[PDB]
Formats: sequence, structure tokens, C-alpha cells
Amino acid sequence: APVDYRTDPSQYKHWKLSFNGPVATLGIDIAEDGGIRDGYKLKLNSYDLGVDIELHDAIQRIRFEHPEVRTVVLTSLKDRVFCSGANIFMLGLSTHAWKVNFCKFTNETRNGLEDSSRHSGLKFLAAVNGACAGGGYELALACDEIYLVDDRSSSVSLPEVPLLGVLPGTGGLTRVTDKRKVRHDRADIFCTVVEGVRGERAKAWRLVDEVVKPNQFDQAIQARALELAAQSDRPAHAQGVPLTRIERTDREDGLTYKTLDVTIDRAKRIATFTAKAPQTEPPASIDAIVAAGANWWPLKFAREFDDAILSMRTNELAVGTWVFRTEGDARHLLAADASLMQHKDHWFVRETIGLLRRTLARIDVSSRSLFALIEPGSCFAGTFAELAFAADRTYMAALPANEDEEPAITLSEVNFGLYPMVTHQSRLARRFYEETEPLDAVRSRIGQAIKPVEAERLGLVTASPDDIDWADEIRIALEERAAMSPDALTGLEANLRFNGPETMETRIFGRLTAWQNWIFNRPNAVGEKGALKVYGKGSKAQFDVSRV
Amino acid sequence: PVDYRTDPSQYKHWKLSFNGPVATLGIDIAEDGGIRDGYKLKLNSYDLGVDIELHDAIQRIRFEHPEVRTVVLTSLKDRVFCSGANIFMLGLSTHAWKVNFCKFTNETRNGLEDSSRHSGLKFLAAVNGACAGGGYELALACDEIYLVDDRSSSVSLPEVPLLGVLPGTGGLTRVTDKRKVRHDRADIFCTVVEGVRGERAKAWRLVDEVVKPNQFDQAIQARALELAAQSDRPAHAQGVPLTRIERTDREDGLTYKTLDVTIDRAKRIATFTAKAPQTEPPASIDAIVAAGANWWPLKFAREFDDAILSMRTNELAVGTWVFRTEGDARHLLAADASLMQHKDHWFVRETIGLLRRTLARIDVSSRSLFALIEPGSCFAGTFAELAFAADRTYMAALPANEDEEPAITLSEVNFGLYPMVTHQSRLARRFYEETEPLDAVRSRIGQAIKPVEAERLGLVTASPDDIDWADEIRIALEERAAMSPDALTGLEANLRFNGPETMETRIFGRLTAWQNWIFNRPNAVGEKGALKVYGKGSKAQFDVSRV
Repeated sequence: APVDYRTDPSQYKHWKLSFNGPVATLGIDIAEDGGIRDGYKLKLNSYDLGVDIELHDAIQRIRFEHPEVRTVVLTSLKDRVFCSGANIFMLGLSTHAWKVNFCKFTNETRNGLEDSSRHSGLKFLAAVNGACAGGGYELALACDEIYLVDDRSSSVSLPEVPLLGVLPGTGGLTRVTDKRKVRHDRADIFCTVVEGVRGERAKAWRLVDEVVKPNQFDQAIQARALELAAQSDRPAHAQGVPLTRIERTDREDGLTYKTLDVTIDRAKRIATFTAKAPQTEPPASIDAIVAAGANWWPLKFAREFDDAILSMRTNELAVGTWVFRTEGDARHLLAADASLMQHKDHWFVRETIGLLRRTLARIDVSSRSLFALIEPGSCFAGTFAELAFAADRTYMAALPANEDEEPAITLSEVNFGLYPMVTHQSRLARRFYEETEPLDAVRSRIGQAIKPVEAERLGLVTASPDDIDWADEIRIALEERAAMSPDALTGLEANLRFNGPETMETRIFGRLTAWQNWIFNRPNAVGEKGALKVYGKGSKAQFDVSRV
Repeated sequence: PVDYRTDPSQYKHWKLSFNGPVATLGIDIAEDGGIRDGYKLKLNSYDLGVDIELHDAIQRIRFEHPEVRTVVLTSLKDRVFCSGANIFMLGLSTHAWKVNFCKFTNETRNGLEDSSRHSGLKFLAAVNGACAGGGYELALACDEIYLVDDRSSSVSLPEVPLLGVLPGTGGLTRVTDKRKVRHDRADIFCTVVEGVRGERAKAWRLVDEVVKPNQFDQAIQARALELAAQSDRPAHAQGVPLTRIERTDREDGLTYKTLDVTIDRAKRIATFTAKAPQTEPPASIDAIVAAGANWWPLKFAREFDDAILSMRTNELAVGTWVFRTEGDARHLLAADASLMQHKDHWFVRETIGLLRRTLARIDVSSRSLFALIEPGSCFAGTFAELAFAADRTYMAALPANEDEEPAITLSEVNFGLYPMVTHQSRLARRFYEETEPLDAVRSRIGQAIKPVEAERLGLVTASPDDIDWADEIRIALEERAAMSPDALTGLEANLRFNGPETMETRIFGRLTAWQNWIFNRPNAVGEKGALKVYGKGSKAQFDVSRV
């Protein structure tokens, strides 16, 4: 069945949230009977996609509904286990595509903790009591600090290689090196043994930040939480903004939201996303923005778009091309952007910018081809122009015989750094290789309605076919997209979009994930006699011992 | 088994011509000269054997031709420059064969750029006919690309639409990182078979100049001379002949003058024992030049490169390499001192370059690497790189016997003379460029560091006592043989490359790992996949679903 990423705390099976002044406590309490797919139990706080769907929502709730909260303590509500990682039985029963989506989404949820540490005024403290293994340690890694109980029952481990024949692929290796700076040969030992590291050795090797005896642990966690809270600028007095349930109509051929249509052509294998500008001028003043809350256009659009991206990634694997279109009045988009820029220091506007940033950042790493079609009547302006700059190709409709009807691309300040991709660059900076001449040229033209011929001349679009050439040029490009191997297209896209600089996050989606994917498609890990499927059976996994 | 040793008298596929400062390297591939059976190499398409000759030819230019300053790469076939890796050969190759072929060919091309930076050479691709796929990937690694403007000859990367694979020999990474082709233009370029010709190829940044056929040869020679003026190579020096590499092929390994490889097939371990100069190597430049190919640092570099290539290619099930050393550290340090003192001399610089490129093959090899530092060893200077390249390094503590206890001795060469493909020294990578631990080891240059200090400084993984050594090392090796090789290679690709990325790490990382995933799936390699339908007049059958 299809996955629905919509949930709320009243529905959580796996997490408890509680609030005590500036400290939120997020308790891991996974329901063993609560698997999102069938055929497995989730024992010992092991997890699946459904657990992460709830985790993603819980962080969203803290971000938007709890402005007065400054630190989040992540802790287990189970005896003897913090988190035992991605459920091995679940992995063994999953298709290749399901695993790859599961890795990608869980990676984005974790990247999101760090995103909020940078940009939301939040800090995350992992309070680790009991076994913290594999994905358990990968989650702790994404926190700002990790405190470990100093007793025999408490350890950190990454048993994936020796136990499962796979990597710590939820960013584990990349955080061990890039974030913790664990010396690589020590990391090798850590990643090639099942028995966990404890106490002062874990701290000495840089795997955790502090270790505390059991009788002092709770007090130490709370005191550190308050120290981390002092780093924040979040308000001492503010009511939160409830994230109301997203209204969505599911159709055989797509999805309907207030701010977004998705229409699927199953024969052509194309999903067309039509993003819709604010229907009326959005509020300029902070009091009206806050009062609008989840009905404030930039937040509403971010939420609906994120839901659509996640739904289509997960539930529509054969529909390999996404087309981006827009409709509405560019003046209302530009007014929205002006309010984002003016009020960007305000906690709520800042949080909303954060969700837009994270949501758009899902696009560049999605395994779908991306074409933006800038047709007459569209409104690729400001935030919406990011849909052009994210795309593999952008075509814009020239009308030599009817120039007054030509569409325009209109840049705003948001296109110059407000929504970095995971390379940390704006999409335009990536587009022009950070070259100052073409970037200066378009910066000079912020706010101008750039028409098709000029947009092509400035390099803002791939081509601007006229009304005679348009139909065939776009149809043929889309036919070719459907006819080529999806494997080759996704690989090509992963290299062309990430056209130079690397960061911890590009390494997570690149070097780490691509190696994991190759491992995931081979019998040593996933075969009937492989490491995942023999787990718990008392038998020896059979490996092809040859190197590649 | 593959033998990587060859020489110009044996070439089937290349012609070298020497005209003063300009060497012409002519592509003239023998259709019947495939290294494996079952395919012809038509229209200057290539296989591993073609690249083995190319690698040798560049080596000959480097060492035997101090007078050469520019290398013109061109085709001796009409109509075609190079049509890329042979598609029939790809369809007939195992997964492991393809992955090794991509890796070796990538290193050959990275080596052109390595010499452009460090040898005083420049490479000019004179593209005088169709230049497709691997053909364009080779041109990309040159310093400049000149395309004949003849209304026909084109550059193309048809791999995606035609083969269902990527331009995996650095093609995509050079298109973005080196040529700076706007990514959406690159997308068009990489998803059309016919490619691009004439002025548009220049405008899109795919080539540097286009010249009409009646002026082409003149323009190529003129530009070659201009690129030659940049060099400091000495026009009046004699070359150093690269004589044969003596090697005994045994059932259980390889014997070279400066290196033993011994294979334990049951344990799946190959032990490389590198040997120091047997006596003090020459300090003077004249004596170094007179020794030539027999000069220890060059001899060792060549033998070690041959062994790495041989073991990578011919011994797939032997997943762990153990590095040991033997001989006298004083002689190693004397060799290093000569390298540092004379590094501006063309021949010494060239030898440093081969050591650099050879060591740089280690970090990207799909084998686990353990360095064992035991009594009698000499992990000193250049040889200490074998410890710093390793996934783990164990050093034998002998608290009750100091004479027998080994030492690590650093020299200047450990601080940047031999960068891995991240551009870092192995020690800089090891310590995440942290100044405290690096200062602590640099200040001990030239000193014999004993096992306890070595472990405290973080230069080794562990220094086990002699009653703990046998079991600790044996268990680590048993575990290495028992774990999945797929997971180990992936692990090693992430832990060795522990932060910074470069164009070369992107070639071996982002680009190659995606290629490898594609290579292991039926859309590309299935009986009715893209490679195998080629030329058949049928349509590939694809699973259409994205991952």
C-alpha cells in the first residue's frame, strides 16, 4: 500500500514528547507491533520508515509549536536499550528501491537536526543509556552532543559491516569522520566489530562527548541541556503555531492540495507539479504573519510541497520524470519573498524559511528527472524560480508573434542564498559555477521581468523555443527521458547537479550512499543466503569472497 | 592473467614520433589486438590492453624524453579520433573486470594532469575525426582540445542513451569540474548520441578551439610549440631508458629485485615485503642519473606499481594486503634526502612523480590494507607511507628487548611529497590537518620512534606486547577474511577519504560508485540490456522504475 507521511502526536506509536520549560524531551518508545509494512516486529527500539515519519513530525512540532523550547533531549524509554538501529528483519524483507528511499528519508531527517542547530536556535542532546547500536548511534551522531552512561550496559557500536554486510549508511561513516573526527584506523576498528565501546574509551576516541556514572546521569543531562539552551535566541514568551492537518485529495492520477496540483500521466511516466502562488497579497507585518500561522502561504506551500515530494518519491516509482509548472500572480510571490527577507530574524519566519530550505533541498537529491516548463501565464518568480534552477532542464516559451503574452522569470533576493542546496550553494551559484560575471549580470536584474530570449541569453534557462518549435522540442525531450534507462539517468543527475563542491551532506548522499546502494544490490548482503536474511537463524552467511 | 609490462617495440595500438620539443602520440588501434577474446576493436575503440600501452607510452615520454615539452594526441585513422571503450568488450566483461578497467583507465588519465602539474609537460588533443564516449573522456584529460571544423567531426558522450551507463572514465567530472560546462547543457550533451560539432562545441566549453581542415595541422603544431615554451624540461639532456622489469611469476606470488609478494590462498592474504636500498644510494646528481632505471627509488616505484597492478587484476579473491618492509632505515633516509635535495632536477622530479602516482593507487585499491611493523623492519621516510596508507597499522612492542624493537622514522617526504588523490599527505589526512598532532610528529623527523611513542603520537593503530601480538594480528586478519568483501571495500572508500573532496576523489567516489551500481544491474548488463543489444537492431529491455 501507499505511504502517507501525515501524522501528529495524538497518533504517535513510537515517540513520547514532553516539555519542561526550555527543554523538550523526545523519548524513544518504539511499538514492536507498529511496523509500517508487514512481516516483522520492531523489537528493542529498532526502527522502520514509520518510526522516522513520526520522528520527522516530532521535530517539526518542536520547531513550530514550541517557540519557547531551546534544547531537545533525545532519550530512550526502554530498559537496557537506547536504539538498536534499522530493523534487520525489515531490511531483509524490503525491496532495493524501498531500502534506498528509507535511507534517503532517514538521512534527511537527521540532516534536519543539524539544519535546525544552525538555523532554528535549537540544540539536540543525545542522552544514551543502554545499547546504542548501528542506526541508534547514527541518530545520536546527528545530535549536537552525545552523553553516555558510564556502566557496562551502555555502549556505542556500528555493527553494520560485520553483522549485516552493509555500511552505516544513514550518514554514520560520514559523521564519524567529518563531524566527530575519529581517527580513521580507530573508526575501522569501531566499524568492524559487534561488541560496543564503553565509557572513557568512547570519549577518548571522540565517539561521545561525555560519560557520566548512572547515579549522576540524569542531573548531568538536565544541567547540560540548560547550558545548551543559553545558546539560543528563541523567545522567552511566545505562543506556538499549530501545524494543522494538511488537506489533501488523493486521485487515481494525482494529488490535490490548496497550493499545489500533482497530475500523473501513467503512459508517458510523467508527474506534473503545478505550484500555485498566494491567491491574494500575503501579509507584510509580523503580527499578521504569525496570526496566519499554518495558513500563511509560504508555510502552507512548504508543507504541501514537502508532502507531495515525499508521496511521489515513495509511492510512484515508475513515474520517473517530474515537470514543474507554476501559476498565479508573480506580484504576490514577490510580496511573500519581501516579507521573508524583512522578517527573517523573527523565530517563526525563520522557521518557515527553514522548512522551505529543507524541502527544496529534497529536490536536488531526488531520483527523478526534473524539467521546468515556463509557459505563458506562469509565475517563475522569487521562491518559485527555484523550481527552474533546481531542474535538469528548463524550457521557456518565446512568442515572437505575440510578445506581450510571453512569460517572465523574476529573480528576488531569495535566489541568492536563502535556499541553499546541500552543497551549501544557492541553485543559481551552482548553475554558474560561482562565476562572478554571470552572477553579477543576473543580480543586477533582480526584480525585473526577464522575458524568454533574454533569459536564454543570460543562461537562466536551457532554451526558449518559440511557438513553432515548442511542442516537438519538449515532447521529444520527455519521450527520450522515458525511453532511457532510469538507472543511468539517476546516476547522470547525481553527477551533473553536484557539479563541483562537496560537503558533509553531499558526501552522505554521494560517496556514502552510492557505495551503500551498490552493496544493497548484491547477494552478499541481500541474497537468500546473505547477511541480512540469515540474521537470527544460527547459520553462516555465504559470501562471494572476490573483491571488485 | 594480465601482464602490464610492455615497450614501444611491442605496441599494437600506438605510434610515438619525436620532433624536437613535440612528441606525437598517434592512436592506431589494431582491430584484431584485443586483450581478451570475442570482440574486434573497430574505429579506434579500446580495451585494457590499449590502455596498458598508453600508460607505458606516457611513461616513456616522461623518462626517456627530457627534450619533449608537449605531447600531441591524435589519430592515425581517417574519419575517427577515438570511439571510446569497446562496447562488445564491455558486454562480454565481468563486473569485476569492468570496475578494474574503469579504475586503471581513470588513473592513466589522471596521470596526464599529474604530469601537466609536475613534469613540465602539456598535452594537446588534436581531435581530427569522430570523438565519442571514451574518446572524449581521453581528450578531456588533456590540457587543451582542438577540434577539426569539417562539418562532420564531433565530440559526444553517448554512454547514457546508447549504453545505459555513464561516462565513467572521469567524463562527467571533467565536464563539470574542469571544463565548467553549464550543467543543463551537459545534460543535453550526455543524453544525445550525435554530440556537438564546430563553433557550438567551443561556445559550450566542450573544446578550446575549432580549426578548418586546411589549417588544422598548422594550428596544432603552432599551439604545441606555444605550450612547449611553458616548460622547464632540459632540451639538451639524455633520456633515462626504462629497461625491463625483472619478475618471477610463482604459484604463490611475485619476485622482484626490491619487492616480494607472497600469497596465502587459504587465508586470502597477500604480503608485500618492500626492500630498502641494499647499500647507500648515491647523493650526487651525476651518480643518480648514471644509475638511471637502476636507481633505487625509481626501480622500487616501477616494481611496486607492477605488483599493485598485477595483484589488483589477477588476484580477486586475495582481499587483504599486508605491507612489511626490510632493510636498513639509514639507506631509506639517504634516498629521501637525495629526493629532497634534487627535486627540481627533471629526472629526480620525474621519479618523485612515479612514486607519487604509484602510492596514490594504493588508497583507491579495493583491498583491505594492514601494515605490520615487526622487528627488522624499516618503516622509514618513503616506506613509512606504507603504514600511513593502511586501514590499520600494528607495531611490535618489545618492552624486554630494545635492540630488536622496531622503529618508525619520518622524513620530509611524509609531509607532502606524496599526496593521495585528496591532495593531502597521508599523515595530514590521518590527523584531519590538526596542527597539534602534526607538529608533534614533524618535530620528530629523522628520529627513531619506538612502539610506545608511536602509539601515543597516533602514528599506529596499536603497539601490542609480544605475548598479545600473534593473537591480535591473527584475529584481525581472520575477521578481514570473514567479512563481506563488498562491505569492506565500501567501508574503506569512506574511512580513507575522511573529509575533503577533489576532482579526483569525485572521479573515484561520486562518479565511479554510481557507475558501479549501474554496472551491476540488468538495464545495463542484462541479456537484453543496453550493452548487449548494441548493433543488433533490437531495443533494450529496461526495468523502468527509479530507485
